[PDB]
Amino acid sequence: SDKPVAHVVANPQAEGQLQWSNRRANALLANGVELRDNQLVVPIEGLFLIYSQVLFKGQGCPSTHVLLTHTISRIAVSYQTKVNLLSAIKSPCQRETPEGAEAKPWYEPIYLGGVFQLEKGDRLSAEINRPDYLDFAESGQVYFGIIAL
Amino acid sequence: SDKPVAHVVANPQAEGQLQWSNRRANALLANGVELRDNQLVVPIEGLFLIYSQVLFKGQGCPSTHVLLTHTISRIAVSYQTKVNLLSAIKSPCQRETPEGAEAKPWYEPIYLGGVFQLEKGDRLSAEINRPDYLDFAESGQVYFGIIAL
Amino acid sequence: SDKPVAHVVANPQAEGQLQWSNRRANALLANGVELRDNQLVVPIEGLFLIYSQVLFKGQGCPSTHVLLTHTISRIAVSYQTKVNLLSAIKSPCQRETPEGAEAKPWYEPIYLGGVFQLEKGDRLSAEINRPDYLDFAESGQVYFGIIAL
Repeated sequence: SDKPVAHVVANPQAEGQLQWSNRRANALLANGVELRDNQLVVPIEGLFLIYSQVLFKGQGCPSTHVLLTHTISRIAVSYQTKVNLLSAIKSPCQRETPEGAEAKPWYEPIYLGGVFQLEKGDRLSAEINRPDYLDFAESGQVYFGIIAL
Repeated sequence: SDKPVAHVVANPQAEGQLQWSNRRANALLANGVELRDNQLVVPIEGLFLIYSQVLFKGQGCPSTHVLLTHTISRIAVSYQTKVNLLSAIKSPCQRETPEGAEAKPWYEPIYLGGVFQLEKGDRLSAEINRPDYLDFAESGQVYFGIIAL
Repeated sequence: SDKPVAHVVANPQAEGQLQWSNRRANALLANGVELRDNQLVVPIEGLFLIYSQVLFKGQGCPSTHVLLTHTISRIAVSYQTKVNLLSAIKSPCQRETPEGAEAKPWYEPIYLGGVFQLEKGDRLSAEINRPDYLDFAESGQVYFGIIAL
């Protein structure tokens, strides 16, 4: 069809980073949607359904409570200011307390999605503050995409 | 674009309450959808994608156990009765009773979304049970939207 | 509309099992999509927005830590290999208390969604690993749907 669409996943070969990639199974990047500088570029003006999921993994809560963030930013015009379209935070560890067991693995998914008005050339970014907790070793766990509506 | 659409956000001014607003950047309310009674009113029959996200924050868990709820209801005809379309529940504080420290800000987001057949005149509500844990201070943290498909 | 669409819900009568159903208010199974073997069957090739949400609830965790998974898989041709399109993992328990604390109940919602180019006869499955932990007590808590775009 002619509808600009994109659904990229995190390249499981990009150890320690969130590399969006469409060279994988069940991924899309068609009709003007481009992947430029790890961001998606909007080919036309209009409404788009934007979304994303990232899966976090760690184990045990080794001091320093981690705040997990996930945002889809918009950089209008042709590299203007970065503004968050969708944003969600999570804390995987509350405790960490002395004496006892340890290393109980934890998993924390985050999903963001919304309908927005985008101008030609705008750039979308799906970002995270903790690429070191990123769990992309298996499929469907981390993804980002948009569809013109 | 001729399709009934909306994407409202939590008014950051709202004195400790959740007040949907379409008067903030990257917000929508077009082609017939009206903001009426903090609810969204459908201008015509048809399929509709309705989504919503709320973020919750807090420091420490003053003993007790909080339950966080979020739910988009449907109130059809000419004022019928609320019926759950989408609903979620979360549990922030799993433990807290002995003393040996304090402070540890937690974050809990909840996302709801689905495709629904509605009639002209139906209104949609997205309510939480605890506006006192609501984190509508910045970004695209709290939003309610819909779109004709 | 004339767009293939479905939005099925967890049948409350199927206690302790995940049985999808369009046999309830605000559910949909129209324009070619079908419920076969508890799976939604794709009636035509196209870009589909796929989503699903499950709510897990449990009474404490007397020892051992549970893992909660929720995936949407695609089976092409007709009973061909399985590939996860959407997948999220979660762990409702990180502790375990030998006396003192008493089996506090937990809630864990998981939402999954994306757009995929599917083909006619393709079957999609929305799975979970712990049906004994599924919460379809109230409406809107467990659903599965698709829509052609």
